[PDB]
Amino acid sequence: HPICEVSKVASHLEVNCDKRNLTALPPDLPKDTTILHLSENLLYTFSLATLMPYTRLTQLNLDRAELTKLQVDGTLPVLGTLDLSHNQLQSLPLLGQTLPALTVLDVSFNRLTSLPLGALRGLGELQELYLKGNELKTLPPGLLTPTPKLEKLSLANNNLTELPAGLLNGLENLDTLLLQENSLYTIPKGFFGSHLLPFAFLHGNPWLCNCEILYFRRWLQDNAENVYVWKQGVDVKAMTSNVASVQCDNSDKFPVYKYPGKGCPT
Ligand SMILES: *[C@@H]1O[C@H](CO)[C@@H](O[C@@H]2O[C@H](CO)[C@@H](O[C@@H]3O[C@H](CO)[C@@H](O)[C@H](O[C@@H]4O[C@H](CO)[C@@H](O)[C@H](O)[C@@H]4O)[C@@H]3O)[C@H](O)[C@H]2NC(C)=O)[C@H](O)[C@H]1NC(C)=O
Repeated sequence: HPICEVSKVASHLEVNCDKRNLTALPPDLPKDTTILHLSENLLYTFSLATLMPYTRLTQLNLDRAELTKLQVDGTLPVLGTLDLSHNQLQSLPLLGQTLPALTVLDVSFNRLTSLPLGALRGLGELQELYLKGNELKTLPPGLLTPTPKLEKLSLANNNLTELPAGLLNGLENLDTLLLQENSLYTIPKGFFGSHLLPFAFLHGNPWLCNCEILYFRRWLQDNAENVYVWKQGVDVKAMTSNVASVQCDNSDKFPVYKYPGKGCPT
């Protein structure tokens, strides 16, 4: 209570423990805390089990806290949001068995180089997954099979060279897909299925414009109003779409949706 800032009234009880050189969870915290901020601390190691006493905790922010090892012990039955962004995790924590009600997971800007087969098992309620700014080169097929309710997916600014065929199949609620600034060369045929994807970011990739890019070319033409350019700190309020941002070899004068495709089968 005295160490961190507390704010109550209606909605819930938010506890702010940011920037306090904390190396562990303060033993002095309101048992009814619903939102806990532990950002900007020195949590090289942290154990989720230490939060079990706080039964109403629905949001936990452990971002920018030098997090290196996250111990996933017991169970936090009502935790809905977990922010682990801007930390030093080299492996994705396996959270399914501990955070069954999780809807938002942010592990952006960590040190991930790959994702395991078990990755998202058990996170059936997941709605937002952010993995921007890591160094992923490829994704396991079936990565998103445990998360059919996904609405937002961010794989921006990684090192992806290709996407698994079928990655989006089954995601009938997907509204935002961020894939900008990777090393993507093509899009698997039928990748987007028959689902309407309102916000897609595909710029900053060295698209290879050959006959294999024709599926993507047609999709871009049919979805020109759903393609956008990312702008830090700004909501896609009504931001003007810009299909021309998706370019062959990331060359400004050669947008993929204008690629002629000379010498290519129908
Ligand atoms: C994941 O993706 C990251 C983003 O592309 C990537 O980071 C880039 O890495 C390259 C290679 O290390 C960086 O390029 C070098 O930059 C330094 C300083 O800016 C230059 O001195 C250096 O000189 C050139 O090196 C060439 C060989 O690579 C050589 O042929 C040239 O003659 C010349 O000597 C490079 O230009 C680049 O800046 C990084 N980008 C950023 C924004 O950090 C990661 O390496 C990649 N991760 C993995 C695992 O591949």
